[PDB]
Amino acid sequence: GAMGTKYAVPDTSTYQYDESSGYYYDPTTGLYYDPNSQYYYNSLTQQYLYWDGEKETYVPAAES
Repeated sequence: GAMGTKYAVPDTSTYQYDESSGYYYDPTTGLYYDPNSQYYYNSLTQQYLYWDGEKETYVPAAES
């Protein structure tokens, strides 16, 4: 690792709040950030995800 930063920690300060939708648009990955729940919304699979700093990936927030 170290010399291969593929997926860093996303900062929702680089996001675009879509007022019409009510979500923060994530151009980084292509997801929707819910400001209230603080989770990521996959608009294709309609699922919720969160960023894990260790796995460097988005894991389903609905632990099931």
